[PDB]
Amino acid sequence: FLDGIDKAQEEHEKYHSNWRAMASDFNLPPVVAKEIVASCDKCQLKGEAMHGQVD
Amino acid sequence: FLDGIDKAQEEHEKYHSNWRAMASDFNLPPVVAKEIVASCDKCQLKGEAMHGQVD
Ligand SMILES: [Zn+2]
Ligand SMILES: [Zn+2]
Repeated sequence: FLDGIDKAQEEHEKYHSNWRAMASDFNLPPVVAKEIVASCDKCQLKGEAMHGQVD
Repeated sequence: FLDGIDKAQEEHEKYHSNWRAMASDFNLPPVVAKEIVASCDKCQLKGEAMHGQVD
């Protein structure tokens, strides 16, 4: 569980975009791969949340 | 993994807000509990994403 995530966790590269590849590389069910996406803010949120303010 | 999520998965009640309680109830590491939060859109996104449009 946590140990698999530590080795799987790395820089936000192309592997982060395709979480399915990581699950196959470690042969783990999408459950562990999805958690990494949830922890990585870049992989979780796509566009910006609020528009901020109008200048 | 997936089987634990099916039993853990339910309606968005108070348990969904406190994911730590669910992990203790099933004695599973925050990894499985976090995945449920990532899958449940209500638990994942807090406020609204884009402001939509200005009327
Ligand atoms: Zn990432
Ligand atoms: Zn929920």
